[PDB]
Amino acid sequence: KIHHHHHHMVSRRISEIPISKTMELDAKAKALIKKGEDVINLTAGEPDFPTPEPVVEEAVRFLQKGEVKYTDPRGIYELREGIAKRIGERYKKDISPDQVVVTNGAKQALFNAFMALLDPGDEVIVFSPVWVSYIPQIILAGGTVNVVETFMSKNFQPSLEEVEGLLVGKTKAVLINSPNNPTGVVYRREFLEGLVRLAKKRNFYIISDEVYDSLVYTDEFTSILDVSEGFDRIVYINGFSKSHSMTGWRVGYLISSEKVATAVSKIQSHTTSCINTVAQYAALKALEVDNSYMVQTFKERKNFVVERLKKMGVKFVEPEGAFYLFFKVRGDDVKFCERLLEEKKVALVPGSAFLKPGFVRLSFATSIERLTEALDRIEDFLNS
Amino acid sequence: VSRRISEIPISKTMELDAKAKALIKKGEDVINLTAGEPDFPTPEPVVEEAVRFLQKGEVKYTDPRGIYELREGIAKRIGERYKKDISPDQVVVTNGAKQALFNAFMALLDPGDEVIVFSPVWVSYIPQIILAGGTVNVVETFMSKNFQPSLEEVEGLLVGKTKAVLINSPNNPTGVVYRREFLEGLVRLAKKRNFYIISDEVYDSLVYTDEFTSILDVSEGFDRIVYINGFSKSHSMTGWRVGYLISSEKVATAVSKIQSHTTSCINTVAQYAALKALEVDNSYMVQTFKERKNFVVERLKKMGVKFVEPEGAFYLFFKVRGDDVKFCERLLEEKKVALVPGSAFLKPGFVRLSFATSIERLTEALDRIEDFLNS
Ligand SMILES: *Cc1c(COP(=O)(O)O)cnc(C)c1O
Ligand SMILES: *Cc1c(COP(=O)(O)O)cnc(C)c1O
Repeated sequence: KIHHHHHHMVSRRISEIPISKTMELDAKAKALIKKGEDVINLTAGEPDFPTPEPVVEEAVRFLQKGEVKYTDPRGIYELREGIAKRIGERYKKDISPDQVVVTNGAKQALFNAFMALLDPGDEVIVFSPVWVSYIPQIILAGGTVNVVETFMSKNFQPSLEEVEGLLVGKTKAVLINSPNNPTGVVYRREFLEGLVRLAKKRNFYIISDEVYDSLVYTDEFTSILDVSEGFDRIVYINGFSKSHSMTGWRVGYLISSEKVATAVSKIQSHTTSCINTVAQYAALKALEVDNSYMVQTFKERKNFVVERLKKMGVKFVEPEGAFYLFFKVRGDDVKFCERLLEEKKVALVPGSAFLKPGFVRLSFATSIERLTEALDRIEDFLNS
Repeated sequence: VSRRISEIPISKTMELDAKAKALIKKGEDVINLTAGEPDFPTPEPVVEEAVRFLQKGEVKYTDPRGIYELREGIAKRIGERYKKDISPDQVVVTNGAKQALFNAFMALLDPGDEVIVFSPVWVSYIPQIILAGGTVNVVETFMSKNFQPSLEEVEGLLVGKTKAVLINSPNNPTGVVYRREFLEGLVRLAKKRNFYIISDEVYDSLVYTDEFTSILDVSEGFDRIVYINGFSKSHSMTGWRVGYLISSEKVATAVSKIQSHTTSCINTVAQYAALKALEVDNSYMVQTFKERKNFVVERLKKMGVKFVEPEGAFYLFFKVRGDDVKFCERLLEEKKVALVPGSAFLKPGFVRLSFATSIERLTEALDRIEDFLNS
């Protein structure tokens, strides 16, 4: 007899996606929990608030009619119009509903942008410390990435000067995320105005991920929509996940030119089609809902963690938004987090995950009570 | 704007959709037989479970592959139906079967790889394959052969960069089911020449015959098989956007990566809804569709219309003389009945009628179609 053997190959691009530095640490935290350990988990990327009750009530009312059917792939007109009107009023712009595409979280708005704008080999400039999903998405879309590192000594502010220096012919977009995950910084108005100038001159799109724009602890937040006129070179990304603690609903959106929105809408349509109809109605109600209580709760947690860490001699840039604090650790950050987890049962995220080694990310989407206990344990750990 | 978006074939149906709405605005009584979704509500036990989940207020991120209990439920039902041992880690929950398909192409195709598809072909497959960087090779099937593909023709298109053959049975737009002997032959060819069979079985519940065979009836294991299904058609849950992919653990892991970085996890409410939907019987809806199928076949057959009797799904794909886009445009304008041109599925000279409507409305639409054909 004669034996033959077959390979079972997946696409090379899957390999090209960076490995998780984080999947083992989450499994470690969960395993400590399952054997009766008191793990304080400060790694969350989502608010610890429920969906606002008015949103629940509207979703239930819609649901009880029993009709959950396909919609326009770009989102129901009323949701697009509501989004267009809210963002338009906030930033004194005339946004048409046809400039908006409703997507499965801001995450799919981002992916759709890259797929809509990037030809194979096109380059996107990103700024580290950088959120974990951007690079995977750009890779999946056929693009390449130029990571521009920022520094704690510069308050993690990108250098406009240095950005122009890196522009090449293939540079199709510059991605900004303010307020920033994982640092919590908010980009300066002067930088953004300049970037908008660079985009007109040097012919590239600005993709702006502003999902944390409500969770601001300061009056210095500047949106790309504060410094732009029109959307010719702007892709604006937001959604309901952070602002309304609706992460599991998966509702976000993109606003750009009608041209880009149309392209993005084609991606949306052929990939997932329309998003969950219940979610669309939930989001439409969410537009009417005030999140002031949540934002103030996060502001006071931010103030508490900031004061506490300063006192312990820990080094960091004071976050002005989102719900992260990115602080400096001695040695290897992965090992820092492994040991703190195993010894103190506090879970943090290695800065390595965000391409900035020697740092750790703490989330303060938990009670002051739990934060106090965690910060206690961290202080003990820092003084062996 | 990326080149691939321009590579996407232009819609044949955009003007027609807009004309149907315009006619409605003008108070015209349009009978719209274009639907790709059942006309049933979400089953009430499903609604009740979704409501029960919702009222606790916690709608948060889950495992990007889908909650374990959902993956476990799906693995168990499919495994029990087809006498297979399926692990929950073989399953990825996705935003409809549509996203499972996209994720499969993204997970499997490198730039330039080929995928073979059969026309008449559902409108989203080719856009997806192009977005994923692939090229399409279309094998045409014929009414006189009950739209059953030639295995010889498939084989004659194979290259080293052929990564997949895509099958859709029961079929949209024809309603045919692929015979077992073809599927067995395909599985042999997939081993001989090293490609994946991607099987879109979303209509497998809506079958009016004993002759439906799944790719899982003819394959052993999942090393070359990508199985796609969901709740949209079986449970009339289209707007929930819940589907899934089952494959090898290696494929499912790659697909999980794509899901994770693109949309992440699906709507949490939808996941609990789908979990409950696994326990729900859809027999009443299937029997309703069967009776509608028998009625439309009988009526079209009597009026001398040529078509193959659908064996599944809720479409009938019949012959027309001339330009099928113009047929549909004129039928809509003159008789206020909406059909989809066969051209949209790469099969000119046909039109697609959907029977996701009541017999009363089907009766009236058919009267109008009979008049139109008899001038
Ligand atoms: C949470 C988050 C998002 C959006 O997530 P969705 O839940 O998909 O809306 C986008 N960017 C950053 C940096 C985030 O942290
Ligand atoms: C409706 C349909 C699907 C599934 O759509 P989802 O709503 O995304 O699950 C898949 N394939 C065909 C051929 C269809 O008609």
